[PDB]
Order: sequence, then structure tokens, then C-alpha cells
Amino acid sequence: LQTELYEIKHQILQTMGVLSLQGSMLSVGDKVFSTNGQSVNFDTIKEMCTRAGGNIAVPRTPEENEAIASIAKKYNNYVYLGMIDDQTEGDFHYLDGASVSYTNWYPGEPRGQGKEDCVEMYTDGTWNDRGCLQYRLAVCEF
Amino acid sequence: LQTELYEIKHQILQTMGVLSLQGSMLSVGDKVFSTNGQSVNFDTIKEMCTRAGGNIAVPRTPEENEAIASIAKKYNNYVYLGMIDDQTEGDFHYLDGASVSYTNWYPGEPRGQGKEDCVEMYTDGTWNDRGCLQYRLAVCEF
Amino acid sequence: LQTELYEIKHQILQTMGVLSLQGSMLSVGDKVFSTNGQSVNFDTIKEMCTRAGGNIAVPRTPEENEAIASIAKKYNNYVYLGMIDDQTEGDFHYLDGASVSYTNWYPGEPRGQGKEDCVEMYTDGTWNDRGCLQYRLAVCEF
Ligand SMILES: OC[C@H]1O[C@H](O)[C@@H](O)[C@@H](O)[C@@H]1O
Ligand SMILES: OC[C@H]1O[C@H](O)[C@@H](O)[C@@H](O)[C@@H]1O
Ligand SMILES: OC[C@H]1O[C@H](O)[C@@H](O)[C@@H](O)[C@@H]1O
Ligand SMILES: OC[C@H]1O[C@H](O)[C@@H](O)[C@@H](O)[C@@H]1O
Ligand SMILES: OC[C@H]1O[C@H](O)[C@@H](O)[C@@H](O)[C@@H]1O
Ligand SMILES: OC[C@H]1O[C@H](O)[C@@H](O)[C@@H](O)[C@@H]1O
Ligand SMILES: OC[C@H]1O[C@H](O)[C@@H](O)[C@@H](O)[C@@H]1O
Ligand SMILES: OC[C@H]1O[C@H](O)[C@@H](O)[C@@H](O)[C@@H]1O
Ligand SMILES: OC[C@H]1O[C@H](O)[C@@H](O)[C@@H](O)[C@@H]1O
Ligand SMILES: [Ca+2]
Ligand SMILES: [Ca+2]
Ligand SMILES: [Ca+2]
Ligand SMILES: [Ca+2]
Ligand SMILES: [Ca+2]
Ligand SMILES: [Ca+2]
Repeated sequence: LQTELYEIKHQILQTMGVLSLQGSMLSVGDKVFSTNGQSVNFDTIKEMCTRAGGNIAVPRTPEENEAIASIAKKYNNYVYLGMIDDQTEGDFHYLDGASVSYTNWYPGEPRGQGKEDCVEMYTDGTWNDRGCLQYRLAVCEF
Repeated sequence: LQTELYEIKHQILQTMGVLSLQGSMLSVGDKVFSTNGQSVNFDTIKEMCTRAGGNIAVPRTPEENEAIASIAKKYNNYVYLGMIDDQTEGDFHYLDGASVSYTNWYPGEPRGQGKEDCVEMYTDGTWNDRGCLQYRLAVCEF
Repeated sequence: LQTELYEIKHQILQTMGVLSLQGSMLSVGDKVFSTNGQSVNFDTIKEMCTRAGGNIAVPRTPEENEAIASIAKKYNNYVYLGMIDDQTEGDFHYLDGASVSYTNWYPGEPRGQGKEDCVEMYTDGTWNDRGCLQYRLAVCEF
């Protein structure tokens, strides 16, 4: 049994290692981030991620934020994050409805507020509330 | 133990998710389809797939058929499938020798019959019996 | 439980199979080799591999040697291997400090010895002791 489990863990390490080495994904602790390289709107990203068995990425620690930023930098595009203020403005929540804890707003944001329901990450890793219809790099977490 | 198994299942989900997201493979239920993008004959495809620990793909449900068709469409080439009528014509079997159940013949096929031992999938997902020496997209199942 | 373990092993086979089929990695027995395609010096390769959860590759059997050689051939570059003679010349050890067993020196090597601390693999799979500051294909094992 333990030899079976050793084998299994080893093979998982190998597959993860190859995907990491080749830049196919980025792991931060127990979270994996990845992109298909496409730039599409918020609803399309959500669909793309859930179809792959994941979720549109959202950073909950500085180290997670920096990993997503590095992907934004690599593709030179902003990234939509997994949070919205669709109910009442300024009140951002994760897509499961929980209130946001970690934030990294660009100085002065969130503002501009007509309806800026979504959040985009600039390539320096800071955040801007934005409408949800822009074409942004699809980044998923697993 | 259960935490160990939770960890293992999570990591498998992550690696599968990254491969899916990036278009490296397509999963239909418990079956995974993938291509190396090469176009080669039937015997070479078989070798290529078994070397990777899989088998030349064969659809057994409409949903499996559509996944392989989508790969054929993406690469704009026909796909050899894992079935033959090498013994007596019109009598198609899977490579393990079992009689074929699900079929999706293009209207009028199978015909043309000299020796058309193999089966190719057109890019609309329908099938044609064909000789085995053509260059066709290598699609494997795992 | 056994169905759970069957599922897990199957999915691992699928992910390994896709990575193999697509040329992302090469498996020899229980060892996986892979490259990010970059050419950098010895210290950088070590870092690159350990960051991915692996180690700079070193062949310990003829079959492992041939797999790394095939990657060197594919990228038309020499490969730094995971061994050094930094202590006293001619005395090569793996990075964990164990004495080297399997070798495949090009005829006449190791020689040229000023300080040739590292080992590079030529594209025919044979070895040359070399300084560690050259740009060589990064090949990792997992
Ligand atoms: O702007 C449209 C956009 O606004 C809403 O707040 C959200 O539910 C999004 O899912 C939707 O796509
Ligand atoms: O699991 C759902 C959860 O997944 C990710 O973390 C993000 O998309 C969140 O906004 C969402 O609440
Ligand atoms: O420059 C800040 C301001 O710029 C634009 O108007 C929009 O992208 C806003 O979301 C943002 O707040
Ligand atoms: O045409 C040659 C072809 O014909 C036979 O029926 C099959 O066994 C194939 O494996 C073989 O490659
Ligand atoms: O496992 C063997 C089996 O694998 C795949 O489904 C196909 O190649 C079949 O034709 C073959 O019988
Ligand atoms: O067009 C139908 C007919 O076309 C060609 O002759 C061949 O590809 C046959 O296998 C096929 O049946
Ligand atoms: O030439 C520099 C080189 O020489 C030493 O022997 C080794 O420890 C290497 O790690 C180092 O990079
Ligand atoms: O696990 C450490 C071990 O990993 C690989 O096999 C090589 O880099 C060796 O030189 C090293 O001793
Ligand atoms: O040709 C053999 C000789 O060539 C060069 O001088 C260097 O690469 C040496 O490491 C090697 O031994
Ligand atoms: Ca707002
Ligand atoms: Ca704003
Ligand atoms: Ca026929
Ligand atoms: Ca025909
Ligand atoms: Ca030497
Ligand atoms: Ca030398």
C-alpha cells in the first residue's frame, strides 16, 4: 500500500515538475495558476476556467498576487480577477459571495465608479476596478 | 490517510486542469484524447500511442466522436480510428478483436471496397473505410 | 478504496501519457527527463531544476544516457550533467557526494584538465569534462 502511495506521489511530482519546468503553470503553496494565453472578457474567462475544472484566479496572499502579476507581465496584458462588486459599489466579494480580504489596489482605486463591477490586475500586480467587457488575459487557478 | 488522498486527488485535478486549459488534451467522461500533431500512417499511429502508454483513439459514444472530430477540425486533417476490417470486409472490429458497436459512417460508407481495412474520420466527424497507408492525424486515447 | 486508487492511477497514466505523447518529457523506467529548452550555465540549470522540484539530470544506466542524448540531439546543444569534480581532479561525484558509477566518456576524456569541474554530454551521448560557465541545454530529472 505505502509503496503504491509512494509511486503515486512520485509520479504526481514528476508531472507537476514537468509542467512547472516548462512554464505551463506556476505553483504557490497548494495553489496552481495557469493561462491559455487568450484575451477575452470576464464571463468568457469564467467559462474557460470552469470548463478546465478550475476557477478564474484570485490572489489571497502577496505571494499569490505576485505569481499572477508575473503571468500578466509575461503576456503584457492586464488580468481579470475572481471578484466583483455587482451588488453595491465598493463592496467587492469573491464569486462564492465571501467578502474580499487581501487587496492590492493601485493608489486611488477603486474609483471612476460608474458601474465598474470587475477587477483587473495591472502588470505591476496592482488592481483597478473596471467594467467587465474588456479583453483580458485568462488566468485560472486550480 | 484521507488528507494524503485529498492532496493526491487535488494535485491530479491541477495537472489535468492545466493540460485541459492549454488544449493539450480533451477529456470526455473518464477518457482522455490527445494528439502529437503528426500525420502518419495507421501502423505508425498505433506505435506512437502505445509508446505513450495509450492506444489509437476510437469513439464509443457520440460525445467521444465529437471530441475526436474537434481535434480533426483543429488540425484540418482526417484521423485514423482504432478499428479494422482486416479479416472479412464489412466486419469491423476494435483492435482487441471485439465487434464495433457505435458507428458514424458518412452516408453510403463503408464502400469502395477493394481492401479498405482501416477507418478514417472526416473533419465533420463522420467515417470512411480507407486503406491504411495514408498520412492521418495521430490521435490517442488514455 | 481500491476503486478510488484505480481512478487515481488511471488519471496519472493519462497525464503522463499526454506529456509523453507531446514530447514534453521522456520516461526511462521510473525516471522522467525534461527540458525547458534554455541554454544557461551549470549553476543556473541546478536552480532551474530544483525550482521545478527536480534535479539536474544525470544518467546512471545506458538507457538513461541515451534518453538525455536524444534531448541533446533534438536541441542540437550539449547538456550539463549532475556531477562534478570540484574537490580533487578526476574524482567525479554526484551532487549528493556519492562516487560516480556509470560513465560514458568520449575516448580520451576526462582531460584538458586545468580546472574542468563539470561534465557535458556531447550530442552523441558521450561525455567531456568541462568548465562550468558555458551555456548548455538545461535537462532535469524527476
Ligand atoms: O457587465 C456585465 C457583468 O456585470 C455583472 O456585475 C457580473 O455579474 C458579470 O458576470 C457580468 O458579465
Ligand atoms: O471556488 C470559487 C472561488 O474560486 C476562485 O478562488 C475565485 O474565482 C473566487 O472568486 C471563487 O469564489
Ligand atoms: O486611471 C484610472 C482610471 O482610468 C480609467 O478611467 C479606467 O480604467 C478606470 O477604471 C480607472 O480607475
Ligand atoms: O495495409 C496494411 C494494413 O492492413 C492490415 O489489415 C492491418 O493489420 C494493418 O495493421 C496493416 O498496416
Ligand atoms: O485497449 C485496446 C483498445 O484501445 C482503444 O480503445 C482502441 O485502439 C481499440 O481499438 C483497442 O481495442
Ligand atoms: O468518396 C467516397 C470514396 O472516395 C474515395 O474513393 C475513397 O476515399 C473511398 O474510401 C471512399 O469511399
Ligand atoms: O566554475 C564554478 C563552478 O565550480 C565549482 O566546482 C562548482 O561548485 C560549481 O557549482 C561552480 O559553479
Ligand atoms: O537528488 C540529488 C541528485 O539528483 C540528480 O540525480 C543529480 O543531480 C545528482 O547529481 C544528485 O546527487
Ligand atoms: O577536444 C577535447 C577538449 O576540447 C577542448 O579543449 C575542451 O572542450 C576540453 O574539455 C576537451 O577535453
Ligand atoms: Ca466600483
Ligand atoms: Ca477604476
Ligand atoms: Ca471495407
Ligand atoms: Ca470507403
Ligand atoms: Ca577534470
Ligand atoms: Ca575535457
